[PDB]
Amino acid sequence: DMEIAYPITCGESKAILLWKKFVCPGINVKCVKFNDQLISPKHFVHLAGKSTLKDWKRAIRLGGIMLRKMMDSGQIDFYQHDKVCSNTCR
Ligand SMILES: [Zn+2]
Repeated sequence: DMEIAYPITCGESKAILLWKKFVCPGINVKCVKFNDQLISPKHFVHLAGKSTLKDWKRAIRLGGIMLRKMMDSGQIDFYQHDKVCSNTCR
């Protein structure tokens, strides 16, 4: 079908989050398309220059809002988070 996704940013860098690939705990999961390469949020954040924050969920933004908040709202949280979790996402 279609690849559900969301446009995201980090610093002045733009990328695309493939939502169904966004699986807990997300940090090292290849779910971000950046320059036609599928990479992890940790790598995207590093390349965007925000690794010094030590909080990828706050470094990445969706519509200007910290990804952390969109995740906490339940509207854009990890795919199938209620059943698939590492217990280290918090
Ligand atoms: Zn989790």
